[PDB]
This record gives sequence, C-alpha cells and structure tokens, in this order.
Amino acid sequence: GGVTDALSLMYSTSTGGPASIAANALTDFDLSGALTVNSVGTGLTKSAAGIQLAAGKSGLYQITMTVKNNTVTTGNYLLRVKYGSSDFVVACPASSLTAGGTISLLIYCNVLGVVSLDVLKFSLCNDGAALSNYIINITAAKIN
Amino acid sequence: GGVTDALSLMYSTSTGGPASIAANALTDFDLSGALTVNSVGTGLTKSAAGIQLAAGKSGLYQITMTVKNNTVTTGNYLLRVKYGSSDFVVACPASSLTAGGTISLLIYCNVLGVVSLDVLKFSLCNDGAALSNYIINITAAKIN
Amino acid sequence: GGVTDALSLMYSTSTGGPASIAANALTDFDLSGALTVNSVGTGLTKSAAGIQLAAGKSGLYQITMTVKNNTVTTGNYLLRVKYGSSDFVVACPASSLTAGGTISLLIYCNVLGVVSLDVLKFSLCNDGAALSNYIINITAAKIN
Repeated sequence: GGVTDALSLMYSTSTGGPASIAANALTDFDLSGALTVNSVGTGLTKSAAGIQLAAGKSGLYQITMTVKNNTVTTGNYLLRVKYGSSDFVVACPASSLTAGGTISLLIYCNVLGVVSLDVLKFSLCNDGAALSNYIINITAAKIN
Repeated sequence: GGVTDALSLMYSTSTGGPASIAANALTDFDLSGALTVNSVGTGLTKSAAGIQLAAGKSGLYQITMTVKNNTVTTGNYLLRVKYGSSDFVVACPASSLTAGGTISLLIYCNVLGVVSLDVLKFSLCNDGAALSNYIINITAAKIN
Repeated sequence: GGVTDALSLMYSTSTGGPASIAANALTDFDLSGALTVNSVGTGLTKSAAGIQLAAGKSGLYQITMTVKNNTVTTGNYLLRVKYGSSDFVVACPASSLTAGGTISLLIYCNVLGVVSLDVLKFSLCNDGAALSNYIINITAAKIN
C-alpha cells in the first residue's frame, strides 16, 4: 500500500545549496530552497534545518543521500546524517568513475514534538576539495 | 501489506554475467540471464539493459547491489546504479575480510513510458583487477 | 500500512557488546544483551547468534548497521552482514569527521525453519585499532 510519508529532494547550487561546499568540513544543509522531486503526505517537510518530522510521526525511516560532483575525482566524499543525539557516517573514495558517494539508512526516529529537535540533518563534502558542481539527492520515507 | 513490485536477482559467470568483468571500467550489465531469486508483481523485469520499469510505475524504489569476489582483495570495488539522467556511485575498499562492496539506494523513479529509458542500470568492477569469481545480488522493490 | 516485522537495536559495551572489539577481524556479535530500541511483530528477535527470523517469515528484508567510535579516526571500518550462505560487506575509510561506517541492504531471506541457520549475523571492526568506545545500531525490517 506504499508509505504514509516521504520526501525526495534535489539539491544543487541552483536549488538552495551553498555556492561552494567547503572542503574537509561538515556543515548541515539548509534544505528550504531544495527542489521537491516527490512528496507524500505531510509528515516530512524541508526546512532550513533539514527535513522536519511532524508531531506523532515516530517510527522507522528509510533515508538516502547521494552526491555527484564530476569535477572532483580525488580524496574521499564524506557523508553524514543526524537525528537527535545519533549521527551516521560513511566515507566514499573518489575516482573518475565514482565522483561522489552514497549513504543509506534505516533508522528509528523518536519524535519529541520539538521541531528544532525532530529533524533529519544532512551534510557531505570532499576531504580534499570544495564542491561547486554537485547534484545531491536526499530522500526520506517513513516505512512504519 | 508488503510491496506491489519487486525483483531480486543473482548474477554470476554461470548466471548471465560476463566471463570476466574488466578492471577499472563500468559497463552496464546485461541482466537477461540472471537468476530470478524472488519476484513480486510484474512492474520490474530483468532485461539486457538492466531492470525494466513497466508503464505507470512511477514512484519510490529501494535498490541494493552487492558483490563478493573473494579472490580479489585489493583496490576498491566501484559500484554504480543509473536511472534516466541520474547516476549513483560508491567505492568500497577491498580487503581479505571485505572482498567486495555494497550500494543501497532509495530513489524516486519517473516512468516516461519509453522502455529504453525507463530502466535501472547496474555496473560494478574493481579498480585494479578483473572479476571472474563473483556472486552479485541485485534487488529492487517499489515501496510507493 | 507499515511493516509486519522489525527490530531496531542499540549495541555498546554497556548493552551486550564485547568490552573490546578486536582489530582487523570479524567475529559475529552476540546480540542477546543489546538494547531493543523498537520492536514490531514477533518475526525478528535478538539472540546470541544475531537476529533470528521466525518460521514462515521468508521475504524481503531491509537491514542497516552503523557504528561510531569517535576515538578511532584512522584505518577503515569493516562491516559485514550474513544470512545463510550469503554475506555482504563494505569498507568505510575513517576520519575525524567520519569516525565509523555504514552498511545498508535490501536482501531476500529464505527461512528454512532451522533457527541456527535462519539468522542475520552482524560484525564490524576497524582494520587498524580495537573499538571500546562504540555506539552501534542494527535495524532490520521485513518489507514483504
């Protein structure tokens, strides 16, 4: 029967992202100006903090964030997703064939009802170069 | 209630894969001869191009591709999944304990109704050696 | 409508994990003493072997295991998930910004009805240092 809530975004320098994502650092992304590719329900909404979870929406969430920045083919792409006190990370070695990275997660999210706390945060970068030619996709879906 | 469509494949030199996957290159996999491990519905079907999405099947898709080739324990395993104009990648450092790699994604797929365009494409390799001893699994499920 | 079965665990030295996870080796985790963060249904239960699948529960499973051990920022974090004869792996380069790793999978699980065979096994480590300051999360959900 599908899922009750979901949000899929496209993030780039033209769609709400920083003109240049600094090298070797992780600053959470303001997602208010991201392009909404698909939306289901009203429990997940973009904001300057990341992706907000509406009250009463505790449960299991499937999350994916990917990045391609074909001009940066060296170093490692660092990706991070946070929720409350938990944070999840991964490092993806860059190459000409894999100019970017991916992080996917199935996590349990407890919603306290404090908008500034109930938010999925996202960030990524390359540890050796700035990114100003990226296509980033962020999708989250409540599967239970 | 489960999902409406899903396909899980097992790909090897004995089940439709190349006798030898060339090193440091990414050629999309012909999946017509892959072993169907599990199948749900009729929206996702294997083909020479990858995994076809039937008309009217736009939505959210959960995808995973993994590989084990225990004889190749050096370099990085490069994995890639494509759909339309988007492509997702990841690099996984090889070791004797981790002789392979993994890429998982939750992406939104828009189905235009052009079989040759509406297809999930898959490819992987090792950046320093050819693979001729691999077990590859590819699973895709429409979750919304 | 959500999922029929799911289990989300929090594993640490205080919640059932080894006082010290040996370097460069993969020993499956005894999950009997892990903290149950969320539980759905009765098909997935923790045990000394990993996460048990109840009889009649064959199907598609979404799995994620993550680790953070902020004091170990070098080498690669090696993660592995096994089920029956299949095993899936990934390596995640460590850094101060990414002190850990992630592995996510959508796999098909055939349940034979042999408790000691129908179990998801988990293990991870750092290839250059022991881990005694970790927060590990393991979540599995039957999506079909």
